[PDB]
Amino acid sequence: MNIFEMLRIDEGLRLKIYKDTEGYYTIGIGHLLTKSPSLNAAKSELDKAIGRNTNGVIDKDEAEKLFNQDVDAAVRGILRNAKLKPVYDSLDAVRRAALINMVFQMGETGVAGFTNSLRMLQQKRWDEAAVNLAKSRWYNQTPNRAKRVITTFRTGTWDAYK
Ligand SMILES: [Cl-]
Ligand SMILES: [Cl-]
Repeated sequence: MNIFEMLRIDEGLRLKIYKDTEGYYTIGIGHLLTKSPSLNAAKSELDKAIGRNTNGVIDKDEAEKLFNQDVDAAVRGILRNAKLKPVYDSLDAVRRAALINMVFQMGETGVAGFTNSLRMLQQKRWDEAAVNLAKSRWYNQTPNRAKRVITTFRTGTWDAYK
């Protein structure tokens, strides 16, 4: 298992614009298009992102290309973030995947806001961090996905995904 396979399990793959769990216009592998309510603003962003007139639909390769950029952007965002970088540096390879996952889903800013949990992760207090991470809107909104990520942080194994 690796970060790509993990996020592909968590986000799925859709070749037509869809709305995410929060109601936003998305396409491919969790690629957020816009927070605007307009399908047109969504189609425009999509065409901008792909470099072609898509009429809201893309092929698998296009989906995967966006996905590669997003994972890359995620990792680089973590490494440029003064609050996140130290956490990441401290972690083993599996747990690093868990943090990248959170950042892909909720952006750097959002994760950077989990002050207490980040400190607990840094100190390698697994059980405590797992309990703290569960007291969040995130967990209440996407309980199944949150549980998988959290289990990954607690255990440091890919069990939740097997
Ligand atoms: Cl883009
Ligand atoms: Cl969920």
